[PDB]
Amino acid sequence: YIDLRSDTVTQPTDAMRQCMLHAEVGDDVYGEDPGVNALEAYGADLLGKEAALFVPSGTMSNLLAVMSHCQRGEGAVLGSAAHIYRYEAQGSAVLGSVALQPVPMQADGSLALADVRAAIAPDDVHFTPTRLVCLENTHNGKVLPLPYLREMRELVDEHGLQLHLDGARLFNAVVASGHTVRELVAPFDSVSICLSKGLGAPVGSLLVGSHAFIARARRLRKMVGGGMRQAGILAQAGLFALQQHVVRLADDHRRARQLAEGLAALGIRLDLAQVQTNMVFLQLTESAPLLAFMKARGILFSLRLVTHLQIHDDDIEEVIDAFTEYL
Amino acid sequence: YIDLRSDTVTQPTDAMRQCMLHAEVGDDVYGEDPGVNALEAYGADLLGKEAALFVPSGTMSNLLAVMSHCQRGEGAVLGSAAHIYRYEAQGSAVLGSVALQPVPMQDGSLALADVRAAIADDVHFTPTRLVCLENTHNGKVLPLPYLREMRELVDEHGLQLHLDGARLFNAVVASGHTVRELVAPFDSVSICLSKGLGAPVGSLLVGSHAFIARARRLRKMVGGGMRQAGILAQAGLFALQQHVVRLADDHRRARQLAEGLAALGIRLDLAQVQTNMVFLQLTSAPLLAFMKARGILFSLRLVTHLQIHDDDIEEVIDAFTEYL
Amino acid sequence: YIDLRSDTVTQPTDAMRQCMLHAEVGDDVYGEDPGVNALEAYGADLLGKEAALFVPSGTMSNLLAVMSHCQRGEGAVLGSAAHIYRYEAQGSAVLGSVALQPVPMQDGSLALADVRAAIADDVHFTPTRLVCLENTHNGKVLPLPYLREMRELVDEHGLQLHLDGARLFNAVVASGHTVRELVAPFDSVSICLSKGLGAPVGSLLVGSHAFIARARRLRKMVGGGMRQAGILAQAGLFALQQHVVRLADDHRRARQLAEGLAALRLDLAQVQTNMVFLQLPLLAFMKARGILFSGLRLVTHLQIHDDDIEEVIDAFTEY
Amino acid sequence: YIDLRSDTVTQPTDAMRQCMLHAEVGDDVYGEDPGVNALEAYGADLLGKEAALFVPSGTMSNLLAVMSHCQRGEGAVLGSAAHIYRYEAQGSAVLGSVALQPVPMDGSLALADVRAAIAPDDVHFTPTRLVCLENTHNGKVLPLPYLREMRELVDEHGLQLHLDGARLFNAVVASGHTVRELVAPFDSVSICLSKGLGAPVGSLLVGSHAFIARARRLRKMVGGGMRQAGILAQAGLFALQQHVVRLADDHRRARQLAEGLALPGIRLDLAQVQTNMVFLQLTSAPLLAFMKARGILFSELRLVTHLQIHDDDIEVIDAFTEYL
Ligand SMILES: Cc1ncc(COP(=O)(O)O)c(CNCC(=O)O)c1O
Ligand SMILES: Cc1ncc(COP(=O)(O)O)c(CNCC(=O)O)c1O
Ligand SMILES: Cc1ncc(COP(=O)(O)O)c(CNCC(=O)O)c1O
Ligand SMILES: Cc1ncc(COP(=O)(O)O)c(CNCC(=O)O)c1O
Repeated sequence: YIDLRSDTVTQPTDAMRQCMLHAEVGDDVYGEDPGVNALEAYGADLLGKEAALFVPSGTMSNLLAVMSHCQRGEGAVLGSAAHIYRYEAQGSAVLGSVALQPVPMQADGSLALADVRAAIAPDDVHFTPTRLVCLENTHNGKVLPLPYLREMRELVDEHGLQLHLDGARLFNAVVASGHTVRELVAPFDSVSICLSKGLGAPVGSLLVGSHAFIARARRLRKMVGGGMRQAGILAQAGLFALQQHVVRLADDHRRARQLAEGLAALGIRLDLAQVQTNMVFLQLTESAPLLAFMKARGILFSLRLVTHLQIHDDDIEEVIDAFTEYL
Repeated sequence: YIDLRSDTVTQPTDAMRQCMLHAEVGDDVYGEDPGVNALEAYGADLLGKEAALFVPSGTMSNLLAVMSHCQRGEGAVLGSAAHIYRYEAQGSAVLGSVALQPVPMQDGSLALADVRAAIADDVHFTPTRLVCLENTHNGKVLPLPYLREMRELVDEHGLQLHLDGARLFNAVVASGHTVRELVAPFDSVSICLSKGLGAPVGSLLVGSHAFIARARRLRKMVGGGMRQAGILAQAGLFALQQHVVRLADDHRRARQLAEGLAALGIRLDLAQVQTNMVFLQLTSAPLLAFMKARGILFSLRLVTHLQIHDDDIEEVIDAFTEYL
Repeated sequence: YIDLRSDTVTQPTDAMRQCMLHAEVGDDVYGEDPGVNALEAYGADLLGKEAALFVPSGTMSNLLAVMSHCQRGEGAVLGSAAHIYRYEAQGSAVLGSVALQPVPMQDGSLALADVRAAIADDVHFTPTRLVCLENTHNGKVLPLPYLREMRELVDEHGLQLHLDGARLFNAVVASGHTVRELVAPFDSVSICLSKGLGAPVGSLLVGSHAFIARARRLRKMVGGGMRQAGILAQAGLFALQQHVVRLADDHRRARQLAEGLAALRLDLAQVQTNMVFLQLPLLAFMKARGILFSGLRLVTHLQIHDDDIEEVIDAFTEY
Repeated sequence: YIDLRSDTVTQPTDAMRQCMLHAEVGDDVYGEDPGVNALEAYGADLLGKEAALFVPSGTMSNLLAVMSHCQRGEGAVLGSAAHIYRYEAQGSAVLGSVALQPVPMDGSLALADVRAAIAPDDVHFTPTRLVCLENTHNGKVLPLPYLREMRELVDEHGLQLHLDGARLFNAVVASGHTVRELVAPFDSVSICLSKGLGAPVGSLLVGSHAFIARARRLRKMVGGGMRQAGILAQAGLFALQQHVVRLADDHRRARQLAEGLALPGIRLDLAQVQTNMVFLQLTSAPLLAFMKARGILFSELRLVTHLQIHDDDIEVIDAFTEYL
């Protein structure tokens, strides 16, 4: 199968599996797993933050993030199109008792400053004390503009709130824009980075932040069930992914460009200008028969096509010709 | 003071105090308060619903309403400008583990496309279970044709419909439709007694037997289980029987207030004044501080009620005329 | 009907109803109700505390109390048989996300050893913030020397101390110690006005300024923010000024009921205030006879007279 | 180090690592990972249940189970000494809004107390929905006759029954009774893989189709929804068919350690020593410091035997003899 459904489907490489073979493990509950400790220390330093926490998913990474910034009743301003609001079953509100404050989100993950400013609650009993603003980079494969970020920071400083980044595909934004992680992450108090997407690690994510923030997140990790034992196997794989699989993301972007240009040339509607990273969003002028046709020819997606490690140049051409055949 | 801040400032009349004086009481926890039992029975009959529940406030009425429709993680669709969403500390979510799903609110109506795009069956999504509307949203009446279409939408997916009817009776007299005609499309209705109707304390959550049985259980948990609430309930009853028709006066006072202020550096639309609210713009802090000194109180918004008279409407008109 | 189910059945006296007729009211949401302000000012001052907050029930008062002490995941240690844990549907846990830590109950006291062992710094545990005590508990009086011990325990571990004084004044009149004395070791106190005191509705939560301010905020979220509650509040103020010393009669009448039945299984040492617990269908016989209670438990109050007490003894001796 | 702190310190064996190297994977969200699918189908079939769910820890397994049985305001009666109540930061209550109802806890919960704990139909109380047992509890085996009596009680009240079987396989090999025999009276069972069995990560929640479906939905909400988890799942599958029978050696070595330690100044009864745990009293802090210096680790004092504890390790006796 040529799988263009998501970049999560990425499988561990032989070099990754060999690193997992020789991965020294310990009990993480006692803080005695050398693999997880090395990953957390590396991740924290890589992003220029104090501490880091290793969790089984990006959902937990975000869930614990919003909960460590917001006590019960406290507010978290985020986009209605953001993964934390719509694709995480509103975990932070249901489980953590936090007040989720959705706000319109643009094609890039930018939330209008006037929308966020009006969402910040005045000190009054009818309202919820807003404490945090959430952002997402990348958002639908789009790169969050850096000058905008610096303005949201000044907005957040004006009200003394906090800033969390859902950076599930942060490194895609890094390699596409030409700005480094340290620069993309500096305006944020905390960031979630997914290892189990483009980077190609089998399981996991990192939550990075200040010593106090992480300490509260770690305590909640135990409560939600994220406290594992010998997770050094998974941690090393993530550590491998973070230092060996970053630069080759340019290929995913390259192949996504090639796929986008090959399909835009055809009864198809897609904006080539929206193709910034490893995602191609397209339309027909419908959908069910297209998917059945493509599945029968060993090709998989769901108007969204996502390139990754397992996808090659010949896969790109095979899918382009399948669309061309569909005519 | 001429108090146009809100209709919640309404004071009990001497006739209402009289009914509160001779109110027969019992222990509501045992279900033995005759004043409470009568209000709830009358409330359920008035709206053509199976059962009703007396509560300390409209916040609790709504708190109990959505929690009784939605269990842990289940979703409720409401307006971003709805009182349940922005003026109730998201209690439904914080205390009740309910997923609040705000959609744009225009008029007070929610676009049918916006509601059904918000309705969700998969692991990433919250299962939607309820839709919330607010009749008399900022003094504006919800159209009955819109209610007719909303019911059919929630019937498709087997969802429930709740009415935040804090000022339902303002809508009833102004639109010229019967109470039952406005509440028929709703499974549950929450009506306030402590606003225009003039009762000192409380609200009524109305719905099915089982729904109210759930709300009643939750009322004890949040701490709304009162004892001899008959004195409050009889007041609410007195209001519901004798203070509904005269709301037509509050509308007229607002109408005379709007037309009287529109004739001046004043920005206000007269098509917004449908009931007892007057929304206004200056073409703000020194404005009300000046009015403070003239014994006139408000906060862009001016609301009429029983304690507001014709001479009070003329005085506030005059004060603005001297101000500009 | 002679109603000995609870002191919650107490009705307003004509004097109280009169004070309600003339009660001055405003909007409590803006803090403009002079009736609720006056009761809050009086209640705070009476117990020697910075502030007070008026709520529609004893359940709300306790709910807000623990939620103001303990945030999500924080612990509150209390008695197994305590009202906050046993009879309030675990609202503070379900709605408030606090960890309730029930400890065995001895007079209604908690063994200091049990409370010490209940205090959690580790990720498997919930960080304790509060201990809860109840006075009176099932009518018995909580010993004053034990209170000072608890405060010393609380000061050692940096915790807070809450009193469920739903029947605090029953303890005050029976023990011979002042309100200030029984309340001084507590950071916060709930007082019910709708029991022995005879007010129709509501309780009062008292504590520090910052505490009440947190409770006032949570009051709005739970739906306890009323409008013209001064009529209810003045009724409570009346009860708190007029109905305290006469509780000694309820105690006396409970004492005389207990002696009339203990002669006829009943422990006379447990009859300390206005409650009588006994043992041996019977309820069906009494209901027809014109007498109501629950079970096991008979509770005297404002509306119960000497003739009532004598009549229920006669109904018991016949059965 | 000789690590007798817990059986959680168990390291993967070379064979287990080899099994993890050639383990086939897929995306678990799409249900396409053959490793976890094989583990879950095998786990469900091993215990005679309909379905199973793979999770990052025993804590999450228990957390989702209580939440899948109990909704908001619903009660679950468990042991005060039980892990779900004592050592899981009351996650079920804090996050899941369920009423934890601890009861005095061989690990059994006295029927009379469980009966007294079940709440009657009233607004003051939380409708009880679940009772939780634990086997093994502190190395002690739950008596099978008592289990059949507990099932009688839960059928009587129409409740669910969950097992925290973190060390269930210790019970099966020590009692002679098979897994299905110990698990049959339970609606849901939670087995750990990262303890005695020696897998690096995870547990299985097993139950009915509908139950596990609900647990799967909640798993996503709490963050247990992994991607390529087949590598962990295969190691769990390996341990489940390769490391069960050898748990007898863990019991044998625990027996020998207890026999050798129960020396003057040491107090312990061997009647409690039934599986892989040894609880022992000195007639404490200075002992830990001394043992650590001699390369022995443990945490009244509990000692736990497991996979990488050898016969000549059970040296610990000599150290105990030298110290006292
Ligand atoms: C922006 C973003 N944030 C958080 C998550 C959550 O990660 P987990 O699935 O590991 O919990 C995802 C997964 N997105 C699913 C997809 O693109 O197919 C995501 O795209
Ligand atoms: C539409 C609406 N719904 C619910 C409530 C809640 O009622 P309580 O205040 O009794 O909780 C209000 C209060 N009205 C506030 C105002 O407009 O001034 C309201 O206006
Ligand atoms: C010690 C104690 N605490 C709190 C409450 C709760 O008060 P409300 O009912 O006003 O919420 C009660 C009432 N329980 C005794 C009875 O009802 O007979 C009580 O006895
Ligand atoms: C009976 C029991 N149940 C559940 C758990 C939780 O498992 P996780 O740690 O995988 O969440 C433990 C671990 N108890 C710690 C110990 O005995 O060392 C346990 O002993």
